[PDB]
Amino acid sequence: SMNPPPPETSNPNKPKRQTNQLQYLLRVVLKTLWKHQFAWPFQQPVDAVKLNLPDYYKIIKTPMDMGTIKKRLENNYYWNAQECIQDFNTMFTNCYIYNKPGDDIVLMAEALEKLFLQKINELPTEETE
Ligand SMILES: *C[C@@H](O)c1ccc(Cn2cc(-c3c(C)noc3C)ccc2=O)cc1
Repeated sequence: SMNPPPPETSNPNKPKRQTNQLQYLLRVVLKTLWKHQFAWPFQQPVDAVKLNLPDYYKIIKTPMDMGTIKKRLENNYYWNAQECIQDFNTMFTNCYIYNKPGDDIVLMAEALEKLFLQKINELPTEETE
């Protein structure tokens, strides 16, 4: 079995920006989630080879994880905060699609998504450079 290449965290041609909102995503939102006791399964791409999940990447065609998001924010990969928010949403969605509702990993993801949504209500209202 093989894993796919992970999602890119840098791209030489993609315009880069640091916005007030992107800075709040790094300094607050991701800080809270990264350090939470439920974060660790989500800190790196799903390793389908080590987990013995040969169907994972047959079912999940848009992978995403918090390690990728952290590297994207540190590399100033994004133009806007909505791209980052979309990545968190993808990560949660993937967990809910692959696993059975009420598996422990799903309940953990639900708890992190609830926390995520709480924190992103405190984003600066207007995105500015
Ligand atoms: C929340 C905690 O109880 C727990 C449960 C299960 C695992 C096992 N596991 C699962 C994954 C995984 C992800 C992130 N998405 O689909 C799966 C199957 C990854 C690593 C891992 O050890 C960990 C913690």
